[PDB]
Amino acid sequence: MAPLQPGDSFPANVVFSYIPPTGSLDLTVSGRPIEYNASEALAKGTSVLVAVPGAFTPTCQEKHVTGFIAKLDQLRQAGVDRVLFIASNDAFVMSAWGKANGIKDESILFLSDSDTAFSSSIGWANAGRTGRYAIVVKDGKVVYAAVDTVRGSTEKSGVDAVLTVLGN
Amino acid sequence: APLQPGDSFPANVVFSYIPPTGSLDLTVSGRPIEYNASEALAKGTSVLVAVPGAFTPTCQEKHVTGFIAKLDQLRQAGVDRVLFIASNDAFVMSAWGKANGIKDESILFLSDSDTAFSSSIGWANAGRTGRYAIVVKDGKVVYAAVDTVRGSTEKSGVDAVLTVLGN
Repeated sequence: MAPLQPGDSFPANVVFSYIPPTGSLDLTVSGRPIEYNASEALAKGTSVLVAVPGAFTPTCQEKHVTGFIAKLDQLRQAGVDRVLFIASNDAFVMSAWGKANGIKDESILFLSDSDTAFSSSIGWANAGRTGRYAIVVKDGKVVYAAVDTVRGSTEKSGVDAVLTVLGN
Repeated sequence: APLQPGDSFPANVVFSYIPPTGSLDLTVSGRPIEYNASEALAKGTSVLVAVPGAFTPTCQEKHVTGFIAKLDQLRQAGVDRVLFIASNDAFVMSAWGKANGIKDESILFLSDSDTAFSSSIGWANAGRTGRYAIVVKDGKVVYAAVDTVRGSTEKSGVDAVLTVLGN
Protein backbone atom coordinates (compact mmCIF):
# COMPACT_ATOMS: atom_id res chain seq x y z
CA MET A 1 0.00 0.00 0.00
CA ALA A 2 1.07 3.57 -0.66
CA PRO A 3 2.61 5.24 2.39
CA LEU A 4 0.61 7.90 4.16
CA GLN A 5 0.83 11.30 2.47
CA PRO A 6 0.14 14.82 3.78
CA GLY A 7 -3.57 15.41 3.47
CA ASP A 8 -4.57 11.78 3.96
CA SER A 9 -6.92 10.92 6.78
CA PHE A 10 -5.27 9.06 9.63
CA PRO A 11 -6.51 5.45 9.28
CA ALA A 12 -9.70 4.44 11.03
CA ASN A 13 -10.03 1.96 13.88
CA VAL A 14 -6.39 2.03 15.05
CA VAL A 15 -6.01 0.70 18.60
CA PHE A 16 -2.83 0.13 20.62
CA SER A 17 -2.18 -1.75 23.89
CA TYR A 18 -0.66 0.17 26.77
CA ILE A 19 -0.31 0.67 30.50
CA PRO A 20 -1.31 4.25 31.40
CA PRO A 21 1.20 5.99 33.65
CA THR A 22 0.46 5.89 37.38
CA GLY A 23 3.12 8.42 38.38
CA SER A 24 5.42 5.76 39.81
CA LEU A 25 8.72 4.96 38.15
CA ASP A 26 8.96 1.63 40.02
CA LEU A 27 10.11 -0.82 37.34
CA THR A 28 9.23 -3.84 39.49
CA VAL A 29 5.48 -3.11 39.24
CA SER A 30 4.32 -4.73 36.01
CA GLY A 31 1.05 -2.77 35.66
CA ARG A 32 -2.31 -3.41 33.99
CA PRO A 33 -2.65 -3.06 30.19
CA ILE A 34 -5.70 -1.58 28.48
CA GLU A 35 -6.33 -0.35 24.95
CA TYR A 36 -5.82 3.11 23.46
CA ASN A 37 -8.09 4.41 20.72
CA ALA A 38 -5.48 6.13 18.57
CA SER A 39 -7.82 7.10 15.74
CA GLU A 40 -10.14 8.85 18.20
CA ALA A 41 -7.29 10.53 20.10
CA LEU A 42 -5.83 11.84 16.83
CA ALA A 43 -9.19 13.18 15.58
CA LYS A 44 -8.75 16.47 17.47
CA GLY A 45 -5.68 18.57 18.12
CA THR A 46 -2.08 17.97 17.10
CA SER A 47 -0.48 14.60 17.65
CA VAL A 48 2.97 13.15 17.05
CA LEU A 49 3.14 9.35 16.65
CA VAL A 50 6.65 7.90 16.60
CA ALA A 51 7.40 4.23 15.95
CA VAL A 52 10.72 2.66 16.95
CA PRO A 53 12.09 -0.76 16.01
CA GLY A 54 12.64 -1.69 19.64
CA ALA A 55 12.37 -0.51 23.19
CA PHE A 56 15.78 -0.41 24.88
CA THR A 57 17.72 -0.85 21.63
CA PRO A 58 20.63 1.49 20.94
CA THR A 59 19.34 4.06 18.44
CA CYS A 60 15.78 3.98 19.79
CA GLN A 61 16.93 4.66 23.35
CA GLU A 62 20.14 6.65 23.10
CA LYS A 63 19.15 8.95 20.22
CA HIS A 64 15.48 8.76 19.28
CA VAL A 65 13.37 8.83 22.45
CA THR A 66 15.96 10.90 24.29
CA GLY A 67 15.77 13.57 21.60
CA PHE A 68 12.01 13.85 22.03
CA ILE A 69 12.30 13.98 25.82
CA ALA A 70 14.91 16.75 25.65
CA LYS A 71 12.64 18.95 23.50
CA LEU A 72 9.26 18.31 25.14
CA ASP A 73 8.94 22.01 26.00
CA GLN A 74 9.58 22.99 22.38
CA LEU A 75 6.96 20.47 21.23
CA ARG A 76 4.41 21.89 23.66
CA GLN A 77 5.19 25.44 22.52
CA ALA A 78 4.68 24.24 18.94
CA GLY A 79 1.14 23.18 19.82
CA VAL A 80 1.57 19.43 20.22
CA ASP A 81 -1.22 17.97 22.36
CA ARG A 82 0.08 14.40 22.60
CA VAL A 83 3.22 12.41 21.81
CA LEU A 84 2.90 8.65 21.35
CA PHE A 85 5.82 6.22 21.07
CA ILE A 86 4.95 2.78 19.68
CA ALA A 87 6.89 -0.41 19.03
CA SER A 88 6.12 -4.09 18.68
CA ASN A 89 7.29 -4.76 22.23
CA ASP A 90 4.40 -5.63 24.52
CA ALA A 91 2.74 -3.13 26.81
CA PHE A 92 4.71 -4.28 29.86
CA VAL A 93 8.06 -3.70 28.15
CA MET A 94 6.88 -0.37 26.74
CA SER A 95 5.75 0.78 30.19
CA ALA A 96 9.14 -0.17 31.62
CA TRP A 97 10.88 1.71 28.80
CA GLY A 98 8.98 4.88 29.66
CA LYS A 99 9.79 4.49 33.37
CA ALA A 100 13.46 3.93 32.57
CA ASN A 101 13.36 7.29 30.80
CA GLY A 102 11.82 9.05 33.79
CA ILE A 103 8.42 9.66 32.20
CA LYS A 104 5.84 9.66 35.02
CA ASP A 105 2.91 11.34 33.25
CA GLU A 106 1.25 11.62 29.83
CA SER A 107 3.94 13.87 28.26
CA ILE A 108 4.90 10.84 26.15
CA LEU A 109 2.78 7.68 26.10
CA PHE A 110 4.51 4.34 25.44
CA LEU A 111 2.29 1.83 23.65
CA SER A 112 2.46 -1.49 21.82
CA ASP A 113 1.56 -1.90 18.15
CA SER A 114 0.65 -5.50 18.78
CA ASP A 115 2.01 -7.85 16.13
CA THR A 116 2.98 -4.72 14.13
CA ALA A 117 -0.64 -4.52 12.91
CA PHE A 118 -0.82 -0.75 12.44
CA SER A 119 2.73 -0.36 11.13
CA SER A 120 2.18 -3.23 8.69
CA SER A 121 -1.10 -1.65 7.55
CA ILE A 122 0.83 1.43 6.41
CA GLY A 123 3.72 -0.57 4.90
CA TRP A 124 6.32 0.32 7.55
CA ALA A 125 7.06 -2.89 9.44
CA ASN A 126 9.83 -5.48 9.10
CA ALA A 127 9.77 -9.08 10.39
CA GLY A 128 8.08 -8.51 13.73
CA ARG A 129 9.34 -4.97 14.40
CA THR A 130 7.90 -1.66 13.33
CA GLY A 131 9.99 0.66 11.23
CA ARG A 132 11.44 3.89 12.59
CA TYR A 133 8.96 6.57 11.56
CA ALA A 134 7.08 9.66 12.61
CA ILE A 135 3.56 10.79 11.75
CA VAL A 136 2.29 14.27 12.62
CA VAL A 137 -1.51 14.56 12.65
CA LYS A 138 -3.82 17.57 13.06
CA ASP A 139 -7.56 17.08 13.50
CA GLY A 140 -7.50 13.62 11.97
CA LYS A 141 -5.40 14.57 8.92
CA VAL A 142 -1.79 13.61 8.25
CA VAL A 143 0.52 16.63 8.16
CA TYR A 144 3.76 14.63 7.77
CA ALA A 145 4.69 10.97 7.60
CA ALA A 146 8.22 9.70 7.01
CA VAL A 147 10.32 6.61 7.69
CA ASP A 148 14.06 6.36 8.33
CA THR A 149 15.72 3.54 6.39
CA VAL A 150 19.38 4.47 7.04
CA ARG A 151 20.72 2.53 10.01
CA GLY A 152 21.04 4.69 13.11
CA SER A 153 19.48 7.74 11.49
CA THR A 154 16.71 9.87 12.89
CA GLU A 155 16.83 12.33 10.01
CA LYS A 156 13.18 11.82 9.03
CA SER A 157 11.60 10.62 12.30
CA GLY A 158 13.57 12.55 14.94
CA VAL A 159 12.33 15.42 17.03
CA ASP A 160 14.08 18.03 14.86
CA ALA A 161 12.27 16.82 11.74
CA VAL A 162 8.98 17.03 13.62
CA LEU A 163 9.71 20.53 14.95
CA THR A 164 10.63 21.67 11.44
CA VAL A 165 7.30 20.41 10.10
CA LEU A 166 5.38 22.15 12.88
CA GLY A 167 7.17 25.44 12.21
CA ASN A 168 6.23 25.25 8.53
CA ALA B 1 11.55 -34.06 22.29
CA PRO B 2 10.58 -33.52 25.96
CA LEU B 3 13.70 -33.31 28.11
CA GLN B 4 13.67 -35.51 31.19
CA PRO B 5 16.04 -36.48 34.01
CA GLY B 6 18.93 -38.54 32.71
CA ASP B 7 19.04 -36.98 29.26
CA SER B 8 22.15 -35.17 28.13
CA PHE B 9 21.53 -31.46 27.85
CA PRO B 10 21.10 -30.77 24.11
CA ALA B 11 24.06 -29.69 22.01
CA ASN B 12 24.35 -26.44 20.04
CA VAL B 13 22.16 -24.39 22.39
CA VAL B 14 23.10 -20.73 21.93
CA PHE B 15 21.40 -17.64 23.41
CA SER B 16 21.90 -13.92 22.72
CA TYR B 17 22.81 -11.68 25.62
CA ILE B 18 24.67 -8.60 26.84
CA PRO B 19 27.29 -9.69 29.40
CA PRO B 20 26.79 -7.62 32.56
CA THR B 21 29.08 -4.60 32.65
CA GLY B 22 28.27 -3.51 36.19
CA SER B 23 25.79 -0.88 35.05
CA LEU B 24 22.37 -0.58 36.67
CA ASP B 25 21.37 2.26 34.32
CA LEU B 26 18.66 1.04 31.96
CA THR B 27 19.29 3.91 29.51
CA VAL B 28 22.55 2.37 28.29
CA SER B 29 21.80 -0.39 25.82
CA GLY B 30 24.91 -2.60 25.63
CA ARG B 31 26.50 -4.87 22.99
CA PRO B 32 24.93 -8.35 22.47
CA ILE B 33 27.00 -11.46 21.89
CA GLU B 34 26.19 -15.16 21.94
CA TYR B 35 26.26 -17.48 24.95
CA ASN B 36 27.17 -21.13 24.44
CA ALA B 37 24.76 -22.69 26.90
CA SER B 38 25.61 -26.28 25.97
CA GLU B 39 29.27 -25.66 26.83
CA ALA B 40 28.61 -23.71 30.04
CA LEU B 41 26.27 -26.46 31.26
CA ALA B 42 28.79 -29.25 30.56
CA LYS B 43 30.49 -28.74 33.94
CA GLY B 44 29.09 -27.88 37.34
CA THR B 45 25.52 -27.31 38.45
CA SER B 46 23.34 -24.99 36.36
CA VAL B 47 19.77 -23.73 36.71
CA LEU B 48 18.11 -22.62 33.47
CA VAL B 49 14.76 -20.84 33.87
CA ALA B 50 12.53 -19.75 31.00
CA VAL B 51 9.84 -17.11 31.48
CA PRO B 52 7.10 -16.10 29.05
CA GLY B 53 8.08 -12.45 29.18
CA ALA B 54 10.45 -9.94 30.71
CA PHE B 55 8.53 -7.40 32.84
CA THR B 56 5.26 -9.34 32.73
CA PRO B 57 3.34 -9.87 36.00
CA THR B 58 4.16 -13.41 37.11
CA CYS B 59 7.63 -13.42 35.58
CA GLN B 60 8.60 -10.20 37.37
CA GLU B 61 6.57 -10.14 40.57
CA LYS B 62 6.91 -13.81 41.55
CA HIS B 63 9.32 -15.80 39.40
CA VAL B 64 12.57 -13.88 39.02
CA THR B 65 12.13 -12.16 42.38
CA GLY B 66 11.83 -15.52 44.11
CA PHE B 67 15.15 -16.61 42.63
CA ILE B 68 16.86 -13.34 43.59
CA ALA B 69 15.59 -13.57 47.17
CA LYS B 70 17.17 -17.02 47.58
CA LEU B 71 20.45 -16.69 45.66
CA ASP B 72 22.28 -17.34 48.94
CA GLN B 73 20.50 -20.69 49.27
CA LEU B 74 21.18 -21.61 45.63
CA ARG B 75 24.88 -20.89 46.15
CA GLN B 76 24.96 -22.95 49.36
CA ALA B 77 23.23 -25.76 47.44
CA GLY B 78 26.12 -25.80 44.96
CA VAL B 79 24.63 -23.89 42.02
CA ASP B 80 27.37 -22.47 39.80
CA ARG B 81 25.20 -20.49 37.39
CA VAL B 82 21.60 -19.31 37.04
CA LEU B 83 20.29 -18.39 33.60
CA PHE B 84 16.98 -16.67 32.89
CA ILE B 85 15.83 -16.85 29.26
CA ALA B 86 12.84 -15.47 27.35
CA SER B 87 11.99 -14.64 23.78
CA ASN B 88 12.56 -10.93 24.44
CA ASP B 89 15.70 -9.63 22.73
CA ALA B 90 19.00 -9.21 24.52
CA PHE B 91 18.50 -5.48 25.06
CA VAL B 92 15.16 -6.01 26.84
CA MET B 93 16.60 -8.91 28.85
CA SER B 94 19.56 -6.80 29.97
CA ALA B 95 17.19 -4.00 31.03
CA TRP B 96 15.06 -6.51 32.92
CA GLY B 97 18.10 -7.79 34.83
CA LYS B 98 19.15 -4.27 35.70
CA ALA B 99 15.60 -3.39 36.80
CA ASN B 100 15.99 -6.21 39.33
CA GLY B 101 19.32 -4.88 40.60
CA ILE B 102 21.47 -7.56 38.98
CA LYS B 103 24.81 -6.14 37.84
CA ASP B 104 26.96 -9.30 37.74
CA GLU B 105 26.89 -12.98 36.79
CA SER B 106 24.73 -14.08 39.76
CA ILE B 107 21.84 -14.40 37.28
CA LEU B 108 22.37 -13.98 33.53
CA PHE B 109 19.49 -12.66 31.41
CA LEU B 110 19.51 -14.03 27.86
CA SER B 111 17.33 -14.27 24.77
CA ASP B 112 16.13 -17.57 23.33
CA SER B 113 15.98 -15.99 19.89
CA ASP B 114 12.76 -16.93 18.06
CA THR B 115 12.10 -19.47 20.84
CA ALA B 116 14.55 -21.78 19.04
CA PHE B 117 15.66 -23.75 22.09
CA SER B 118 12.30 -23.74 23.86
CA SER B 119 10.51 -24.92 20.72
CA SER B 120 13.06 -27.71 20.26
CA ILE B 121 12.08 -29.15 23.66
CA GLY B 122 8.34 -28.62 23.14
CA TRP B 123 7.90 -25.75 25.62
CA ALA B 124 7.13 -22.65 23.56
CA ASN B 125 3.88 -20.96 22.54
CA ALA B 126 3.21 -18.32 19.87
CA GLY B 127 6.53 -16.49 20.04
CA ARG B 128 7.05 -16.84 23.79
CA THR B 129 8.83 -19.52 25.72
CA GLY B 130 6.96 -21.51 28.31
CA ARG B 131 7.58 -21.07 32.03
CA TYR B 132 9.98 -23.85 32.93
CA ALA B 133 13.09 -24.83 34.87
CA ILE B 134 15.92 -27.21 33.96
CA VAL B 135 18.58 -28.23 36.48
CA VAL B 136 21.77 -29.64 34.94
CA LYS B 137 24.84 -31.23 36.54
CA ASP B 138 27.95 -31.91 34.42
CA GLY B 139 25.97 -31.91 31.18
CA LYS B 140 23.14 -34.18 32.39
CA VAL B 141 19.58 -33.08 33.07
CA VAL B 142 18.56 -33.81 36.66
CA TYR B 143 15.21 -31.94 36.60
CA ALA B 144 13.04 -30.45 33.87
CA ALA B 145 9.53 -29.20 34.42
CA VAL B 146 7.04 -26.72 32.97
CA ASP B 147 4.29 -24.74 34.66
CA THR B 148 1.05 -24.69 32.66
CA VAL B 149 -1.26 -23.25 35.35
CA ARG B 150 -1.69 -19.48 34.93
CA GLY B 151 0.40 -17.58 37.46
CA SER B 152 1.95 -20.69 38.98
CA THR B 153 5.62 -21.25 39.77
CA GLU B 154 4.98 -24.62 41.43
CA LYS B 155 7.30 -26.53 39.07
CA SER B 156 9.71 -23.84 37.84
CA GLY B 157 10.04 -21.63 40.91
CA VAL B 158 13.05 -21.36 43.16
CA ASP B 159 11.50 -23.53 45.88
CA ALA B 160 11.02 -26.40 43.43
CA VAL B 161 14.63 -26.05 42.31
CA LEU B 162 15.93 -25.95 45.89
CA THR B 163 13.93 -29.09 46.72
CA VAL B 164 15.43 -30.83 43.68
CA LEU B 165 18.91 -29.82 44.82
CA GLY B 166 18.32 -31.00 48.40
CA ASN B 167 17.30 -34.44 47.16
